Amino acid sequence: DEDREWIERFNRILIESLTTGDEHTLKELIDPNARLVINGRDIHGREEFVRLLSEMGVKHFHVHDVKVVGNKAVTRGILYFNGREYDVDVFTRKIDGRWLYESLEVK
Repeated sequence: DEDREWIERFNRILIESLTTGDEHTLKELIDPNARLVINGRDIHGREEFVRLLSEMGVKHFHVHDVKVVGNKAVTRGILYFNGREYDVDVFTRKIDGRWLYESLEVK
């Protein structure tokens, strides 16, 4: 699906931007009020979102599937880091022809 391919394209930009600390692109990629969900707790703000995801050292972000609903999407995928696989849900919204990251939950 075109929707899955676009999420994958933005995922590649996201992981590279996190790896290199490209703050300008991260600010364009991630909603300022983004939420990171770790062990069921919502952690609020793009600052902590970036800090904690950068700390993880994500080596690859694989998309399992994508469901688009209007201007929003929920993606199930796998983050690879610490030599382990972590299931994640990723929520995005459409903005000016881009996907913006709104929340990510590590299962």
